Amino acid sequence: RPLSELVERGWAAALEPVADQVAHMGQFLRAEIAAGRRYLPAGSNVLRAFTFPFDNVRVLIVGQDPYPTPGHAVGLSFSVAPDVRPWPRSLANIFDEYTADLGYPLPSNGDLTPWAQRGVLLLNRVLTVRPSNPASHRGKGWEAVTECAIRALAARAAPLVAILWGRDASTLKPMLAAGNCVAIESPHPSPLSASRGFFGSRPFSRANELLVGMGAEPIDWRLP
Ligand SMILES: O=C1CC(=O)NC(=O)N1
Repeated sequence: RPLSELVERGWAAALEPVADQVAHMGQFLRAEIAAGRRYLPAGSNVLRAFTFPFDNVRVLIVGQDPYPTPGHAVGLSFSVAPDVRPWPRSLANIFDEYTADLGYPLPSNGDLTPWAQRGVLLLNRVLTVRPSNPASHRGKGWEAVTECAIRALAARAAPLVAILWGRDASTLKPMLAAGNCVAIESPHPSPLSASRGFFGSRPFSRANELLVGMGAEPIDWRLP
């Protein structure tokens, strides 16, 4: 099943260097189901961030791992289905920093699809997880794929703001040093990290200033 049949053409051209690594992950995920070990998100959502145009990404948000709880992970980092309540704790924290920063009402639901439609790539360093076992798919070979994806967005001769949430900041800043790119970091919005530097980081209106700075359009961050 060639990438072109799983992701947007731009992305498929961007990810040809790791097309094998991608196929190998499909074998891994197949072996996981065979062994009675489901994964999240759903197979159709695993590469979903790369379903929005490679050539339209203005802001890259990089997390760690998909939500480990069944019903949560939808293949856009931090996003959940429109009817999901309560929200996952990372998303609740994000939304509070959202209203602090931008002064907009608390969003209705946790569906971050509007951001994806407006050039925000919602990326996780690792794109699958064993349910109720956080970070369980670290080291399984996603890292090569997300690094090629990040490296490819940086070499793209267009403005990019990277928002590096959590332990992958110092690993990802180097891939993102380029005249057209700025990487801003904070501790992860997860409950244990969020109090020591996520709250008050005002990343959304920082991102916008850096864009307007680079002559590019600001993101409209407004969620219904
Ligand atoms: O809880 C979560 C969900 C996600 O998509 N990305 C993260 O790093 N943390």
